[PDB]
Amino acid sequence: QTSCDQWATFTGNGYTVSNNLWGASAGSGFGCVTAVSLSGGASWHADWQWSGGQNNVKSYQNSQIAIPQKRTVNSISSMPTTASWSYSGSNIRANVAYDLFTAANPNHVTYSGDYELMIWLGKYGDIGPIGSSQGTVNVGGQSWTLYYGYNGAMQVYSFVAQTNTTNYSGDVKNFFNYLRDNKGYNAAGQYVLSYQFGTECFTGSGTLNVASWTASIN
Ligand SMILES: *[C@@H]1O[C@H](CO)[C@@H](O)[C@H](O)[C@H]1NC(C)=O
Repeated sequence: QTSCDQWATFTGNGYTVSNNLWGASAGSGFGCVTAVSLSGGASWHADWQWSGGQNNVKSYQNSQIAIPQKRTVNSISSMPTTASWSYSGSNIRANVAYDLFTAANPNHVTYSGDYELMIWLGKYGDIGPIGSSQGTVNVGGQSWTLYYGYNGAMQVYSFVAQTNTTNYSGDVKNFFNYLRDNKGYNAAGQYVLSYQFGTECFTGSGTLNVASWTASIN
């Protein structure tokens, strides 16, 4: 269904579609989300317009999966996902990104973590991820610009596609592994707290169509 309410949510079959206009107060405009299907994955689209607050995120419209039992990264065998999306509109300053928190305590709050992992399939405008570039890295047979920095106590690793990746098939475990193997990341001791995919919107007019998004933790 459709709603333009700041905190609108639609749930079903382990999947949840959320408007999540958490920063709306930082700007002027609106955000509407439509959950088209929640069967065999999530199918949804977000329509929005924002002005003002140039460098502040207005929303993170997204789809995510439930994680009833938290497990360590190393204990998980695979975190497969697929995303099929397109973006249209004008003056778009926004991304298309996976977001995941991990923490050493499985019972940690799920709205923050010790680490934040982001995978930016899309990047529109001059927006930039947290921290600074670490250079190019190969993950899952695709090249990414890896960023690292702190956002408070939390360390954020953002893998940014070098071209907008509108049809994606991947395994988030490959990203945790890269961090494990090259950046001293404690996959042994970190629990996956969240698993979300959406669009951080700053300013402009945009329509994100997510034809399909799937995700699981096995
Ligand atoms: C995504 O596409 C937009 C609009 O064509 C472009 O300006 C931006 O450079 C692209 N980003 C990436 C990561 O290729």
